[PDB]
Amino acid sequence: TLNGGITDMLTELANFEKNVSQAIHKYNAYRKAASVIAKYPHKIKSGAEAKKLPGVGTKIAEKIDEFLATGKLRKLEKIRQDDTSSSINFLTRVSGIGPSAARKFVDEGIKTLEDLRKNEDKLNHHQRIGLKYFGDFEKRIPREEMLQMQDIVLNEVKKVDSEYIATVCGSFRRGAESSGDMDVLLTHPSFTSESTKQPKLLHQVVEQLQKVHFITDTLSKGETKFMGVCQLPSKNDEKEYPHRRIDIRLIPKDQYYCGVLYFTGSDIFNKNMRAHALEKGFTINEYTIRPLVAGEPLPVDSEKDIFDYIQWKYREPKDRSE
DNA sequence: CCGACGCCGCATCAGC
DNA sequence: GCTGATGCGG
DNA sequence: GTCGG
Ligand SMILES: Nc1ccn([C@H]2C[C@H](O)[C@@H](COP(=O)(O)OP(=O)(O)OP(=O)(O)O)O2)c(=O)n1
Ligand SMILES: [Ca+2]
Ligand SMILES: [Ca+2]
Repeated sequence: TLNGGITDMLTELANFEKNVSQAIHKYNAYRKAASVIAKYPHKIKSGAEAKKLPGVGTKIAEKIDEFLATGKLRKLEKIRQDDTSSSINFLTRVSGIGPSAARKFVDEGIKTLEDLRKNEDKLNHHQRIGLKYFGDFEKRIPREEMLQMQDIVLNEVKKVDSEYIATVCGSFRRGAESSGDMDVLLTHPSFTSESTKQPKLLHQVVEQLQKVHFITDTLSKGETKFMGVCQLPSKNDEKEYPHRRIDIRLIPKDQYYCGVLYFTGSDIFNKNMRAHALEKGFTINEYTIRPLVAGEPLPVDSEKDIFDYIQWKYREPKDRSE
């Protein structure tokens, strides 16, 4: 939080470019600026000092200059004043509603939560779930709760089949005190890059998590990715825990280290590493690291090996929260 | 100046 | 039905 | 919006 106001300002410009303008690359630009400024270990004294970092260029320089002078950003004060921009922005905070649906909705008269509550009629299933739990999903999850959740997921996965390994990734594996949601990497002997020895491997686990009422809703569900809704059980008389987003990814077992690297993130860490891969002549996805169009996967025994390939020192999870 | 901006699963759509 | 594009979120 | 070449 040394430059919290600067990174906040850049975050919300990024939000605006993603949601309103539908300018995915200006969203990445702004969020890369924000990232590199968030780990800079001095209080930024000027836009000139700021432009010295990679990803801060001329235009963000001038806006950093404006913001320290005055403590605000005209471009943003007027983006907050526009009734249409501020409502499309709000709609995208509903899970399942993005920049396209958000804009379409306001074009139909729909711009408040109340309008959504009246017109669940007009929402696909995901967006209905996103609405249903809109306030819960706005909440963060304390690491203590994450721990209870992980003890449930892992104990229930062991009951299905003992050869399953479940790993919780995301911000939790990076050691954050609070997570936005839960992310579970699953492996099983029967599923490698080479064959799929059994069906329903993901199904069986979700099924069991539904049986004991841990999983409450399904946003989407395929062979290898599950995105749904879970909730901790609560004791007699107590208020109910908030419902929480959960993602399970079944990754072939010999590609664990590429899966856990992907899934540990952060998003911006993933993007910078894969874009640095591209400069060393590689491409990393969540299954393989292949040389460069892609050739054959190179052998991977550990997360560090992926780092060793693109000529990076190893970075423990805790240090990947960019 | 200018390409090129990380990589992908699932849902949905239009075209067939 | 598929295939590819598009949307969305990981 | 930024940047390397
Ligand atoms: N655009 C994205 C989004 C996510 N991920 C990867 C890295 C993330 O860490 C992981 C999980 O997505 P999350 O949104 O849950 O990211 P976090 O766990 O880091 O943040 P939060 O504490 O909000 O849950 O998937 C990615 O590679 N690219
Ligand atoms: Ca998460
Ligand atoms: Ca997640």
